[PDB]
Amino acid sequence: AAVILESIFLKRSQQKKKTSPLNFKKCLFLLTVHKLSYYEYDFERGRRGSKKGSIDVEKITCVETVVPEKNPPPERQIPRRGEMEQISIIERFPYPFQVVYDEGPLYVFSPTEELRKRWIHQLKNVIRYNSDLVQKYHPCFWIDGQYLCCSQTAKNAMGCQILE
Ligand SMILES: [Mg+2]
Ligand SMILES: [Zn+2]
Repeated sequence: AAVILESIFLKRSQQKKKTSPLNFKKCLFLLTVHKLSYYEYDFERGRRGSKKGSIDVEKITCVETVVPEKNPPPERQIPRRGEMEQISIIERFPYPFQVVYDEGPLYVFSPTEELRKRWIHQLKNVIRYNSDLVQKYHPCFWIDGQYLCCSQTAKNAMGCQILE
């Protein structure tokens, strides 16, 4: 329908094995009242490329922040306390959040706190009247076959922490 949000974020890809490396991908994210989708970004023409994936807003169960990595690469280092910068806002994505649905959590990294806050508020908005909304979540990432919060090995494992 109408695009509520358009952003370039770092997305962690669907992990292939517990001993296969983590691929991060810079993607164009669109949010409508109906769909949340990622596209390839045509940087040269300044537009969205092929549609990489779409999640029906109704199948979303949860949206929150994630506890950030302990030793992130410079690409995801959270800067010290205290305007925009054209380069750093498409090169540094330090601020993670998770979109939980039927097939586990999708991890997205925002270049700013403000852009992450904006995305979480708007998604919480469009999912409010969902049937399957959950009251528990994993505050930490699912890394190398387990949640780092509760060592649970199922991806769609019940959240180890209750939402406040
Ligand atoms: Mg445009
Ligand atoms: Zn957990």
